[PDB]
Amino acid sequence: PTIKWRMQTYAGAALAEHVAKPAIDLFNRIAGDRMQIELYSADQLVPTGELFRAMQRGTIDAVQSDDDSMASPTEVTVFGGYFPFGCRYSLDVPVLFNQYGLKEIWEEEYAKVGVKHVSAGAWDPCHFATKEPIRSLKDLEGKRVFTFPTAGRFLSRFGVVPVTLPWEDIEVALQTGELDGIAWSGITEDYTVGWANVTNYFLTNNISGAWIGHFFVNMERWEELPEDLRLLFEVCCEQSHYHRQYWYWGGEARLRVHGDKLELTSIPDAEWDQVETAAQEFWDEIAAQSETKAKVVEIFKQYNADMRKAGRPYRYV
Amino acid sequence: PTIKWRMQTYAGAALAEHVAKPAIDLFNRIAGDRMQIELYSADQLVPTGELFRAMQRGTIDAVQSDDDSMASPTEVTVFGGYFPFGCRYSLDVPVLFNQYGLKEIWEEEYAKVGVKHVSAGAWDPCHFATKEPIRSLKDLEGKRVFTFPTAGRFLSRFGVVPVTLPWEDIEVALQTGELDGIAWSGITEDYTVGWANVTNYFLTNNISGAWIGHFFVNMERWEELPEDLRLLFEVCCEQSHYHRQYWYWGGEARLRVHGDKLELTSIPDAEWDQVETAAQEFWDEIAAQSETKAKVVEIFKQYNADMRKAGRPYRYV
Ligand SMILES: [Cl-]
Ligand SMILES: [Cl-]
Ligand SMILES: [Cl-]
Ligand SMILES: [Cl-]
Repeated sequence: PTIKWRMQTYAGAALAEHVAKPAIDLFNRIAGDRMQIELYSADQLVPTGELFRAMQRGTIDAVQSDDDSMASPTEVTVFGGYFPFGCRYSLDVPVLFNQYGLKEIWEEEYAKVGVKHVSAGAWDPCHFATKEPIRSLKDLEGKRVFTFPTAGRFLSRFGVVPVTLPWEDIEVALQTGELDGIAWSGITEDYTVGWANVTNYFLTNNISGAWIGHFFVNMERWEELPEDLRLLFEVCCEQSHYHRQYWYWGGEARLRVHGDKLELTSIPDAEWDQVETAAQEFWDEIAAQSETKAKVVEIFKQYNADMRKAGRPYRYV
Repeated sequence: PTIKWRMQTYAGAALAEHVAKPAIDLFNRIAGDRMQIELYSADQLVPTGELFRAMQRGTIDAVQSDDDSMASPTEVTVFGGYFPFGCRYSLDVPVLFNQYGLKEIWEEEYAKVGVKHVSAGAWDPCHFATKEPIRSLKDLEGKRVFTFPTAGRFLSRFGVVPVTLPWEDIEVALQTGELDGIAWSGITEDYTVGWANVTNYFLTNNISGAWIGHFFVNMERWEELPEDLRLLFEVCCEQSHYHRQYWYWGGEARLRVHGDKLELTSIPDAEWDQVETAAQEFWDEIAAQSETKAKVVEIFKQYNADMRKAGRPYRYV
């Protein structure tokens, strides 16, 4: 009766407005006095590095986040966030989860550690936005960029310096100067949250077509929920995912074409091919670490092979 | 329950299981004794020819359908269903509606005739599935196929003969030869509903990347709803749309590569480019017909032009 939840999202305040608040506001309107979810933004109740354990322990009831930034202690953590070159398209994320087995794997992994994986979804592609233009691979060398831990470990091979700072602190460090840029998002977020005002260039070669994140709930709180509220929560979370699917699909194209705050640059395809090749090596290193990681890597490899065989509009030649 | 709705969908029973039933079942579980929606499938309560009017006058409370097969008395009827070459990608539909102004046009057009447009969504691409192989444009000539009214008028220019029959009758009509084929769906539906069992070939060149359909409600029933149920319905409808986004994204690729009931054929691009060029002339014929059709055609043109400008993963050279 009149359940009180607190949810903390990975998103900063200006971003939470678009990626979590609408669905939480809708849930609250529908649920009324039965249940209310208070939404907190990046690092607000607890820092990122404490977020997973805060939810596990029950201090925070729910989380919207990728696995990677919060360093969940699971075998699938390295696949959340921006797994290099994993998904070309945002719709690949719900398909992988619902049709190629990733939902059952995430559920088992998180249940082991006292957490309910409610649902996964796609967000945006991962692009470099920077103060200085990137026109070759060597231009990546030395760059301090805000990114995710696993994508950052991959990017380090090209001389990139992956920096993690709290999200709310980024804008200024771009304006100057502990950061040279960002590899945390695509162009829709860049314009929306103000990062485009303090960077100058946008590299069109992404290192992922779609971020993977999720809604999680403390398992005890999850099993306490009445059926009707559990279903309501699940449906509002899917609505949140659906909204992001079209928000990003529309935003990336429109802002690339009509945005005047970032100048587009590109690295030639022949040159960028080295990055893609390196990512396959990186996948193999991950697969070697455990049987679960090997299983997931094989699913990504198989899926991408099947896209090539399916052809248009999944893949073109 | 206190509020009782009947919804009729365009989809036959075996199709409704996938494109409407899940979300309506969820709605009913969450709403309980407050409101229930009974879902009826193709032509059950009234024939397709009477569907719009039955909703307008309140015989039926709600409809899931495209504009075109229903022949709604609006200026946007010809854009529903399969508007030839309008949308390369399913996510183009919610983007056009939420970000390029189609939602407001549809709301207005339908309000004039006493119907609430709740939400638009994408379904599947439009492909030929036939008893005999199509490997050239000439192979289309004289083919009697089940399609949508507007797409059929377009295809008529290539000698296709559009035939209209009730959905539940299509399977037997294919078995007996009353139909040479279908151009009503993609491969996911073909396999799911049994049509693949009574046809032999699937043509890879589509004439639309995404069917446009909607949920509609009789305006009086809509205004009678308490706000919380209005919201619950809208959210469950968006969940229905989300489900279709990933159901078709996954199904089209998987069945093309792994299905065994239909043999793939292709028309060479140079040949098929004739069909794409013809479609642009078709759009111009539609624009000639009213100010609102001209407005909508221009939106489709601008959207597709900006897709080309944006580049990957929207368009590939
Ligand atoms: Cl949201
Ligand atoms: Cl999921
Ligand atoms: Cl559904
Ligand atoms: Cl809409």
